[PDB]
Amino acid sequence: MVLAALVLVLEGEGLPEPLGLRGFFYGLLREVAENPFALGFGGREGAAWARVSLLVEGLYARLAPRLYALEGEEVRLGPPFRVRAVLQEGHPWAGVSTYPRLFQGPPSRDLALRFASPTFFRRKGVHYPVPEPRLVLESLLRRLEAFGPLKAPEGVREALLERTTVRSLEGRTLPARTEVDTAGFVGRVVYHLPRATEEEALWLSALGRFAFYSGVGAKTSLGYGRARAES
Amino acid sequence: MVLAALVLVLEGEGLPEPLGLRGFFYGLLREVAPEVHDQGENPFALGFGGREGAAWARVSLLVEGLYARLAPRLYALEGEEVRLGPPFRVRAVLQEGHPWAGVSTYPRLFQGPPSRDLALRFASPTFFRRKGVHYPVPEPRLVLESLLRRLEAFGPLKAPEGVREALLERTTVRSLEGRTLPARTEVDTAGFVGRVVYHLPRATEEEALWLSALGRFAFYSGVGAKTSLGYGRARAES
RNA sequence: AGCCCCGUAAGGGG
Ligand SMILES: [K+]
Repeated sequence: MVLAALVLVLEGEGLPEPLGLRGFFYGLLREVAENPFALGFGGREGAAWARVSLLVEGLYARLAPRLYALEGEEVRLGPPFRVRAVLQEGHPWAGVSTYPRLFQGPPSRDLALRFASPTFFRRKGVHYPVPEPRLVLESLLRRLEAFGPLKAPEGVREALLERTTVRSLEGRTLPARTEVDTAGFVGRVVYHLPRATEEEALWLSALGRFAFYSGVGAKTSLGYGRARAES
Repeated sequence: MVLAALVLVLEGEGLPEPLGLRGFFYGLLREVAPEVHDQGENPFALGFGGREGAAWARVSLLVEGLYARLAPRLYALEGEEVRLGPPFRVRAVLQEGHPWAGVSTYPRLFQGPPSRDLALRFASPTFFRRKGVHYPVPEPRLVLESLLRRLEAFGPLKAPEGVREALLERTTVRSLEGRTLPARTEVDTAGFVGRVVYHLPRATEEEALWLSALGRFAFYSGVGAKTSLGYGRARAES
């Protein structure tokens, strides 16, 4: 029950573009085989990188060999890039784990999340850019239950979606440039579940850990909703 | 009919403290109006601000009776010393000539122009009460409901139920920028300070006028819980 | 994140 976030370190002028990255990824999916992956990209010009998250084993085993085979090779992610390395560790945004390990802990009443790219949500046939507890966490829990081994008990789900508040928020909305008339939140938000039982706190820490892989909200396949947990 | 926001230009050092400022204000009401301390919905809002050495305090009144019964005492404070936490001398009592001073009427809140958009600046920490817990994210419904509720409470008109639905259920966020800051109440919490542009899509012009009115009302009523302490001070921007 | 009270339980008052 492995999960993986593979970082492609890129050599080339310019920066990767979401439509190119997604289309390029879809090519590999056609060749090689709710979304069980997510995409991202980041860094500055000349120090850019792309990332592929894989949320189910079938996909890791299918795609990972195929990302490795591109080391040293030139791909198009908008502009042309030389993939200098495929990283599973040694990059802040690269990692590998298992589902059970998401439940490591320690359990905490608080969950600090950094939103590294514009995050928004589909709601009432509209894109909403505010990182409200219930959105962040329903989104995370929906995917974790979809690809993980556990279904949250109903009381726990209730606690997370109906009870979690915000302790602190810091940030701003930015344009989502692939979209018409859509903004997304960037910055930091610390969520707090009061009266959290140990189990609830555990589930909350797990959702926080899963965010790093699955990301948060809508159009993660375009690199939106890229998030990670912090101390 | 009338809304008024009077600003006390303060002399002395530091800033007013929330609990001291509210203490001071209920001190003044104890003689004219001891009923309001226990009323679940406040016919007023307090505020303070400024750099240190240029501090000011704010008394906002949402019903005429209080203005009548309170304004004279307030004006009488010119020249004299008040305790708003730290002691200050009251230098002036302004209705005009200060950014947070003003007067208007309820009808005049509704004189447009009506906009599908309402940009609010939250100038002091803004937060809300939900399930015995504090929530500092200014969601469309939380803000507009708190404005609308108090408009209906103290004002001459209630919005049609479809306009209410449009405002509450279908208004969204177009832009948000800011951060939470500490907020001392009877219990310590935090609240949002910064700027949010709200947008009601498919708004009828009526709805669009009610939205602009709520925006205008915010200047006197502030937003959310504990405006009695100076929290939720806000105003509409362009 | 916690006390008291209120509350077509949404949110409010101290
Ligand atoms: K009161």
